[PDB]
Amino acid sequence: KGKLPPVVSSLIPFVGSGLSFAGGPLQYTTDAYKKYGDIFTMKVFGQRLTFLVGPDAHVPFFSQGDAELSQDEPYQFSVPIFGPNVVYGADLAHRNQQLKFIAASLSTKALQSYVPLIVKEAEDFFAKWDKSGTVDIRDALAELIILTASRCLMGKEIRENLFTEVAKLYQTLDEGLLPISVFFPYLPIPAHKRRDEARLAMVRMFKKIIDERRANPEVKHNDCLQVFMDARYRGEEQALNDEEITGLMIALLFAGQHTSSVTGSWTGLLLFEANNKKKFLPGVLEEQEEIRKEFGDELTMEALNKMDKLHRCVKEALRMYPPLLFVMRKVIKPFSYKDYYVPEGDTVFVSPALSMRVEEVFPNADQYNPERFVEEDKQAQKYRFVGFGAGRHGCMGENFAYLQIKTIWSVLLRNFDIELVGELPKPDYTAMVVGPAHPCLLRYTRKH
Amino acid sequence: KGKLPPVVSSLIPFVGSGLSFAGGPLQYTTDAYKKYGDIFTMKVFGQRLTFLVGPDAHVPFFSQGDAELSQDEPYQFSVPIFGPNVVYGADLAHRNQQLKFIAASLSTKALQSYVPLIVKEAEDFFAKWDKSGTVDIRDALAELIILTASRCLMGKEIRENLFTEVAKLYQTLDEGLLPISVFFPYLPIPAHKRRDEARLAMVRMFKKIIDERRANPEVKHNDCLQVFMDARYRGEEQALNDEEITGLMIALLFAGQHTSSVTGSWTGLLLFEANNKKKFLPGVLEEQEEIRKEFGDELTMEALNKMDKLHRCVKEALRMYPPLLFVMRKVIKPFSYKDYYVPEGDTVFVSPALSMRVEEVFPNADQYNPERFVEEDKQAQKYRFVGFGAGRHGCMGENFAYLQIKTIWSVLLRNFDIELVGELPKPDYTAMVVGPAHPCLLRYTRKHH
Ligand code: HEM
Ligand code: HEM
Repeated sequence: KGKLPPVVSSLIPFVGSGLSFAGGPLQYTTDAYKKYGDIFTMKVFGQRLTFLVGPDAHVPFFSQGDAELSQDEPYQFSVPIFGPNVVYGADLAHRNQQLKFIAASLSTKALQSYVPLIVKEAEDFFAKWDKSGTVDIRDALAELIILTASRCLMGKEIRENLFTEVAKLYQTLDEGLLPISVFFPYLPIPAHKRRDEARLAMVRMFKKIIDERRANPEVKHNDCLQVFMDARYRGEEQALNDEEITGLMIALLFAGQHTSSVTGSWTGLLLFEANNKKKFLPGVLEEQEEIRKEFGDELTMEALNKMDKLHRCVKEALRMYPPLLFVMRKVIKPFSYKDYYVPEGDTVFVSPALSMRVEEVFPNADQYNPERFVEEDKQAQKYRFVGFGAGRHGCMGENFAYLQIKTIWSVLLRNFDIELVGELPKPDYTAMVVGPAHPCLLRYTRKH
Repeated sequence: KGKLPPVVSSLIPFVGSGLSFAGGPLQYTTDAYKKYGDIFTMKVFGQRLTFLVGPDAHVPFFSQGDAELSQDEPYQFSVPIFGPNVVYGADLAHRNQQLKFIAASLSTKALQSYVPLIVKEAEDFFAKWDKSGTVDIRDALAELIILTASRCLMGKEIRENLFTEVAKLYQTLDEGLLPISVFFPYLPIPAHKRRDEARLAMVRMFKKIIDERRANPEVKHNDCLQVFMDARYRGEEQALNDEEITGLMIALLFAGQHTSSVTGSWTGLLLFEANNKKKFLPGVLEEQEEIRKEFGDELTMEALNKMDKLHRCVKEALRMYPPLLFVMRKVIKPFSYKDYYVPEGDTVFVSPALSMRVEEVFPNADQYNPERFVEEDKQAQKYRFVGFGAGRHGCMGENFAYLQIKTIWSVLLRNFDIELVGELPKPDYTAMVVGPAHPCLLRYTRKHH
């Protein structure tokens, strides 16, 4: 008699990425780990989500590669943000090489350039503070780091002229990453129109700067933008076009900003708390002076590399409040772990947050002890500390992140003396990148 | 194979309520309407999502009742917000009775009492403003409407003693409603732990106010709290307990606030855009002049209800940028509409946004024309305008809303010259309730003479 109305589409989105926007179920999963042990599963919309906790369990996740574990489906939200044929928009062939061009742009050689530029940038930034006040370091370090990134990662042109422009465009891309945007990246909604618009505006800006530089081999430049122009595929008359270069710029910002920003923020919020400051700031300050004795007052990479106690405080911030809570992969080729079997199609997760609160790995995991890392430096077992992931897809910007954040905090330890305003912040689980919840306040007093 | 590891949870939640937190996909749904006509289905994770567009299609949605269409599944997320055995946390027996008390709290009789309170609050609020400047109208009216609502709904005591406390308790409860919260409302995450604590806190506070009123029993209070204290279920005639009354309060706050505050904001942002002001402000003012001349400078019920041209400026805001984008039901019993059959278990949507952009109903749909309702109000055909739903579960607050927004824009119009700053805001689809996007700014200057 009467028919069904027309079906327009049948959509079955990848559920995994929803954990980044589930509002921080670190509670619910710590329970599950403590009842069922280091491997366990959750069915949601008929999609198996298997979790891997602590070192042993990590091994299948981090030790395997692209034939066995896929990054494509979890990171598919990033394709329209960076553009087509860029990282997770490019076929495997092209992507592995595109990572090589990033790896080059952040190699030790490359950072040697950036360290003077990162140092000036921050010494100038922190000059403008008064003799006194109170300030939200999260907003502070966010400004600073976006500055520092434009200088190092986008060259001198964009930095000193067009920062405001680039800062707003980035802000629009970031504002185009709603919770829907991980399940339907291409859904036509105003936020995604605004996103795609700002992305093209970023390419425009970047064509001008490339073309200006196309005309003038008269200079060679010491920044990522140059590295991306000098990069070529295997054999190919294919160099990297304007869209592609821009993409990798945007991905360097998207990975760069928030993670370094919040970790920098957490580093200081934990150190200048009352109990922590008594126990750990003397260690840290002696070190800044002992570094001054030998190397001088200018911060160089040689000197930043010797700040072990400061490093350990950053790393302890990172251990306790990791900024990315879950890294994930779709299983292309099943594996075994202890008794268990993990099928094709599963989505495996490792949670830095969760794994670095395991007691048999990190004694007193609920408490701030940066000095715990003098013993970790003796353990040879892999995948104990996984804030920066590991294996072949682990964090390429790790040293950058440590240099940026140690520079920031060195310059603040030299010039100012600092106390935390009231209670330590609890983490804000709204956004994809977890940071301390505003307002995150630090009293600064100078010293002549 | 080998041993599958411990599955600790298998869940398939109700997918439909996720459309409320989907970035405002009106584009997509409208592409689908224009291609497939006025009834069509999308599947997400297999679940059928059937949409009904325009007035013919609206009939199966609004004309049926609780036997045929269910509100349980789509409003599931709201249970932990209001509390247990409250509204969608209660069975139909107890729910429709609850809805019947709520209706008493919003009747023509009750509003007669409230309008003096609504007016006083508004005049005092705009009396604090400087000679001139710039205000964010939505921030502004959201503050006024919460103040006004605590007076009228929660009563004398709460408003003039511990406003700051309920306001931040409401803020917590609003903050425990994340996109994850529609799919999994009892997930133990900090935001839900903080929500549950704030709900319980509001009980405790309302136990205080209730017990002190009961020990002083001979006192008339004109407020929703009184009505709910005097309400009794059928047969047994048990009094509503402390947490049930608190629940009904929270539910009225969660209905009243954002929808009125955004609509009120739109009412003024549209009216004062340069073209729309040139075209339509003359008549609003001219209306206000004649009301004063006839009624005196007081704002009573009678004088507001005579404000037909302003009422249309608000009704038109609502037609174009309605705050609730989708109302939905779960089909208990199949039904036929023209050629078609919608089955048991489908989820049916009507989108006030979509359905009031349909040209065959609203000529020049994408155009600001308050005076369209001179003609449009004389239409015999039901379910044409649907900003407030209709039928069994249409908005019981329709009149409070218009009274509150008309009161607001009366005070503003009589006391200031107003201008819009730069671009008319595009709406923001990143909260559940949809409003104009910040910064949404009006320039003001008090009337000189
Ligand atoms: C505290 C700061 C940071 C943290 C915690 C962090 C964390 C991580 C993690 C966990 C991964 C692995 C993702 C996965 O395999 O699924 C990763 C990958 C990566 N990170 Fe970071 N990161 C930080 C800073 C940076 C910075 C500053 C940059 C660049 C300027 C950067 C660039 C990258 C890149 C390119 C990868 C991709 C590696 C690949 O897929 O081969 N990161 N990061
Ligand atoms: C501009 C302001 C408002 C708009 C646009 C609006 C819109 C709506 C809509 C569309 C519905 C139908 C929901 C459905 O069918 O599932 C509804 C129901 C309702 N509204 Fe409103 N509303 C507004 C103001 C208010 C206010 C101020 C209150 C109370 C103080 C209120 C209380 C209710 C109640 C109790 C219902 C439920 C009817 C039921 O389930 O039987 N509304 N509203």
